[PDB]
Amino acid sequence: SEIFLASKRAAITYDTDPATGEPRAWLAPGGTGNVVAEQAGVLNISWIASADSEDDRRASALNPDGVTMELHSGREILVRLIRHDPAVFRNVQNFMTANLMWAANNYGWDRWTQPSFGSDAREGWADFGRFTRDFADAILKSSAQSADPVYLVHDYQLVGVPALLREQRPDAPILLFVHIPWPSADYWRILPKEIRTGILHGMLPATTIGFFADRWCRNFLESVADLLPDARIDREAMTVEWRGHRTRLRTMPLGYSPLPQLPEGIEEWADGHRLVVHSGRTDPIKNAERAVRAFVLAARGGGLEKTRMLVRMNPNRLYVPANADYVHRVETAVAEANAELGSDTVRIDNDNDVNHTIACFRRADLLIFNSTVDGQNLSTFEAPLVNERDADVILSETCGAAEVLGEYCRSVNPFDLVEQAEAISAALAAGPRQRAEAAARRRDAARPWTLEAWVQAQLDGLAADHAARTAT
Amino acid sequence: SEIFLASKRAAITYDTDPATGEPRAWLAPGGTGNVVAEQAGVLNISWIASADSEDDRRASALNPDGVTMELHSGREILVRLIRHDPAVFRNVQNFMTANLMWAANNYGWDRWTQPSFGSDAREGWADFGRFTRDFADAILKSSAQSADPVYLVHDYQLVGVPALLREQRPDAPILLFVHIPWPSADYWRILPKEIRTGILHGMLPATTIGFFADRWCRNFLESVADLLPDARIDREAMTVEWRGHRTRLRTMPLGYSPLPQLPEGIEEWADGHRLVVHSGRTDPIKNAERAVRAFVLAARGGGLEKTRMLVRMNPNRLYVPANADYVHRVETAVAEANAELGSDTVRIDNDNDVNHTIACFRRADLLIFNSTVDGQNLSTFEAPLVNERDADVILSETCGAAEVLGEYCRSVNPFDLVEQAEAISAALAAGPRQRAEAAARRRDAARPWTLEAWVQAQLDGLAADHAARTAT
Ligand SMILES: Nc1nc2c(ncn2[C@@H]2O[C@H](COP(=O)(O)OP(=O)(O)O)[C@@H](O)[C@H]2O)c(=O)[nH]1
Ligand SMILES: Nc1nc2c(ncn2[C@@H]2O[C@H](COP(=O)(O)OP(=O)(O)O)[C@@H](O)[C@H]2O)c(=O)[nH]1
Ligand SMILES: [Cl-]
Ligand SMILES: [Cl-]
Repeated sequence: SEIFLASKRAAITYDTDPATGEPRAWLAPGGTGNVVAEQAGVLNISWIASADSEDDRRASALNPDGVTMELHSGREILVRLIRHDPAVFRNVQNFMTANLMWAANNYGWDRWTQPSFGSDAREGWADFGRFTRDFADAILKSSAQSADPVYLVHDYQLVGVPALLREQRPDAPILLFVHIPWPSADYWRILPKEIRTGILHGMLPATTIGFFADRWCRNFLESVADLLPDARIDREAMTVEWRGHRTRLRTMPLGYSPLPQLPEGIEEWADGHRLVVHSGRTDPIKNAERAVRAFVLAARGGGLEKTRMLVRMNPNRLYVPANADYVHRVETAVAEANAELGSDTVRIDNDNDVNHTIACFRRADLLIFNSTVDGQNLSTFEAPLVNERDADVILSETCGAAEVLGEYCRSVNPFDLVEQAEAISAALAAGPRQRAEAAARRRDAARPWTLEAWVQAQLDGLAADHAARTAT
Repeated sequence: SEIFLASKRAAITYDTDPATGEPRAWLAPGGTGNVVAEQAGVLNISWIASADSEDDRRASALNPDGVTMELHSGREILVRLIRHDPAVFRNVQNFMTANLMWAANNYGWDRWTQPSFGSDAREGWADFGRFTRDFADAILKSSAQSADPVYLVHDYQLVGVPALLREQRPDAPILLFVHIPWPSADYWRILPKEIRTGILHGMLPATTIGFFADRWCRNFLESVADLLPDARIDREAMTVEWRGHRTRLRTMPLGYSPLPQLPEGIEEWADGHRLVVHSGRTDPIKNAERAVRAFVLAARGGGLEKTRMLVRMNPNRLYVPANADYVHRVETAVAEANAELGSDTVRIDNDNDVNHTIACFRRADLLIFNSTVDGQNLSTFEAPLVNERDADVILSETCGAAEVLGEYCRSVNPFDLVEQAEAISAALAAGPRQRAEAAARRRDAARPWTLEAWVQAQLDGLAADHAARTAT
């Protein structure tokens, strides 16, 4: 079985050997390609992604057809980076941020005042076409010798790719996985006509479309039914038929990859106190502002003396106005929490260190993952799995993760400050035994959903859907 | 057949007789009750609504059981106004504005930043319950003598009423009509748990729930399926079964009621120019800001010389921040349109004269009803029916009206400025013959949807659903 994996980025580490000083390049561990390469059915794999750095650009120019990279067990993966036109790639990246598509799939628009699509939306869509073509060409090039290529297409940026693959390769298995939500039909069609229909056209020729959650699958089907009068959907079978394409929709949850010190000052600042931890990158969906306001409402209700709150953020796309504004709104809430509850009750630690975040998970006496919406949210699996304080988890009901862990957490409406405040109070009032037992159940529910099982689900699902599509 | 009609307001005109000077109270023509009273099946009718004025309060106190009011043809209707506790009433009215429920059903929230429900949402919901109880009691009291009462409950404010009527009258036909949209399940859900489920609990005991549009019916069914695990929906039959209640959903479109001078300065200002007219009350859903920006994009494109634009607004609930902000955003756009295109290219006429609005409809060379969303939008039926300039209509695809007239207008995504600009230019470029022919088809499509046909649809639909509910 010859695998061709496309994703937006292939995590490649660039450095010099500490002994020789020679340039070396190596794949990061836990990479999707790495895991796929270890599966039993896989004879070989190539990984196609975008050059997004100067090192990537250089590497791509050095090895245009791709560079073979070694893995443990003597396994190898052919990694090919694509050098897009910079202005195009640059524009497509802004098309993918909360300036457009991110707001579209992650529910960022109020409709009354935003959005208002101008000529920029048309240019962005044109550029997205050129970007999609670049990927399709690279992927087909890489797989030109292969008799029965299997295509795995990951990431929202590559939604246009399946249709182009299918045009050249009518009988190939093609899986598209989308890692973010799919919005309601009424919300999806906020997008300009050529975008709202063109993205569906790009996706449907896949054999299999996977999302992290049932809700996303249903929303996707409703979008298809709403916009594509030629399309026939079946909500029980989770299938679309459209211009002879039969597409199967699947839910394939992911939880975590099985693969330290707290940030400076945090351990002493937190000592002698119960610690509420909210963690997520600097993205408005992570909902930290509301978490802080809820924490304040809870503290007004008392019992929350000797309780502090940490807002751990990983800076990301701060150049996008919605992101910078989110951080600004969070700072405001934190400043106001401190003013009201007393100094240093709430801290933000905003910083990119995965290890610091895991230490925060371990230290927490209460974990809050109260996203406005989330495609899945892996942090809510990771955190209970490493936490050794029997911390309760408050989980928003709109995280894809809630479909798996909702029953084992305090599931909340992420927009209700009162409901969230009451959950904070109850979580902190709960006794050691009750928390110990609930934590154990939570860890049991989270444990099975590993990166490897999720990869196996993709391969198995695609195989079954490939047989079905062939028969029909 | 003894009809009991409940709505939020019964339009009553209070004055003195110009000859005698004696106090006069008379039902406004074209009221819903008036029309229902004229239907063939109807033996008598009572109308229950809220006292919302000093005159109403006084009239209610004078005739607590209700006052018989004469209609043409010697028909009469018993009109009973309810005196609610003022603080409860005042708070329920704010619950019903864009501060809460209006944003819920008319898609006003971005989720990332709004809303954040606090204790006010809980108090608002408590007050809503007291208000709902007031209406149910008054309705039951008015109909206490009736052997087989038929209940027609109109307006969103009365969504809680059917359940209370059903508790006391298990076998009565009850229709609830909702005049505004129903949002996608993911969006409805934003609401606090006790509200999002409590409202469904209140509505479902109706025999029949009507909306102006299919899309609303579907979104309602999805909301039920999403939140009420006990409920069984059928999307083809348009039914819900829940706790022994069988509820039928129906689409019952309304267009217009079959029943002058332009505002000061408008005729002369508009003379020698083609006139683009956008009309709607001061509510963010009417989308005038975007209409103006689109007009500007179109005028940049040229051909739009000797073209002016009127933004006709009817001031409503200006005390609501969303509404005042909308008017503010519209002024800003108009000011900027003039600065760019030349002085006095665009005018706002903001003012409650309904005859004036009709004159604007008649004068228009192009009509724009580009709502972000609209329960139905009757203006888009009225305007082509009175227009005598063969004006094209630009209609948002998110108005319930688009399900009936969409094919006969220029249907647009209300969030796409470019698409809307291109429709403005094409509509103004089109020749007299093509417009004359399109206007005639438009008027033919609009004409059948009268107030009376809509009332007949309700009675017929309810009757059929009552038989069905009885059998099952
Ligand atoms: N690079 C980096 N990753 C982090 C940091 N903190 C947490 N993470 C990881 O980033 C991932 C976040 O994924 P998820 O919770 O699904 O939210 P997402 O960011 O929307 O994918 C988790 O695997 C976290 O363990 C950090 O400071 N830096
Ligand atoms: N009272 C009043 N009514 C108006 C005015 N202008 C238009 N109307 C009428 O108000 C109604 C507007 O209804 P519709 O277009 O469905 O939008 P709605 O305002 O959301 O109900 C139409 O019947 C118009 O003819 C005005 O200035 N004052
Ligand atoms: Cl929606
Ligand atoms: Cl939605």
